[PDB]
Amino acid sequence: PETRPNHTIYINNLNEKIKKDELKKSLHAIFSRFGQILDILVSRSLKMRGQAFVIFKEVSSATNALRSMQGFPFYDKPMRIQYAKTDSDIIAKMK
RNA sequence: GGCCGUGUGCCUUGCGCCGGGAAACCACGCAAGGGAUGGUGUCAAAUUCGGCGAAACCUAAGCGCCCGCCCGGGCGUAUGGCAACGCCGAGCCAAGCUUCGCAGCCAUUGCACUCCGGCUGCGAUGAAGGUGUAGAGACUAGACGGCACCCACCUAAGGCAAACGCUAUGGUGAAGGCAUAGUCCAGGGAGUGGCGA
Ligand SMILES: [K+]
Ligand SMILES: [K+]
Ligand SMILES: [K+]
Ligand SMILES: [K+]
Ligand SMILES: [K+]
Ligand SMILES: [K+]
Ligand SMILES: [Mg+2]
Ligand SMILES: [Mg+2]
Ligand SMILES: [Mg+2]
Ligand SMILES: [Mg+2]
Ligand SMILES: [Mg+2]
Ligand SMILES: [Mg+2]
Ligand SMILES: [Mg+2]
Ligand SMILES: [Mg+2]
Ligand SMILES: [Mg+2]
Ligand SMILES: [Mg+2]
Ligand SMILES: [Mg+2]
Ligand SMILES: [Mg+2]
Repeated sequence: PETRPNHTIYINNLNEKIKKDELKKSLHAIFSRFGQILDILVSRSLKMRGQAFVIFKEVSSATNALRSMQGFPFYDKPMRIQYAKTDSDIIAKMK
């Protein structure tokens, strides 16, 4: 079910009524204690809606977030988590 | 209401002729004429403040000329006017179109890094157009207007076709809304008084 580890995590199955500006705040409290968040990519577009990308400094931050926050009911919806299949544009330039 | 004339707008035609266009054919200049100008639905709101320009036409203060000079007059003239109409600067506005948020139904389970799915609904912005521009003015409706679409003719870039060729998203179907069709309210027909020459 889970692919190979990454700096960023893929999140799906979310309530699409919430705005772009509001949803970025909710993640900066629950996941910020698992490790410091560099940047959050969220879009409401048809291809990118109900999806979020959370960038950590180290892999261990996301690996525990994968287990401890698995199936977390978010806005009355079961939140799924997978690893991102590609590195971020800011992350890849540092590696 | 009719007939003639001047001006300005208009189309047809002929001429010129550069500019746009792939072509049809638009745009520009002028002369002459008035034979010819497609259809249904749609939307009715803003309708303000200020500025620039105008032909014929009406008139003759100044000036010029003349009546041999003066007293008078005459003759020309707009630089005075009316006004068909050409327009700028700002504000504003129905529906349709561009974009932009905010709700509402509807689809959607989607791996990004640059924004971006459909609608009906409000609320806003942007472009076109309208208003400003009626006899001082107030209303009402359509259209000769904004929008959508249809019909005829003409072209064929692009797309289609192996091919004679097919096809509008491109042209033609005038202007009049500086009040058009109407209803009151002017003005004149019809008086008195300024200002003016
Ligand atoms: K006439
Ligand atoms: K030419
Ligand atoms: K204007
Ligand atoms: K008008
Ligand atoms: K062709
Ligand atoms: K057409
Ligand atoms: Mg005629
Ligand atoms: Mg009204
Ligand atoms: Mg004298
Ligand atoms: Mg004299
Ligand atoms: Mg005269
Ligand atoms: Mg004059
Ligand atoms: Mg005015
Ligand atoms: Mg008129
Ligand atoms: Mg008008
Ligand atoms: Mg008039
Ligand atoms: Mg009338
Ligand atoms: Mg009188």
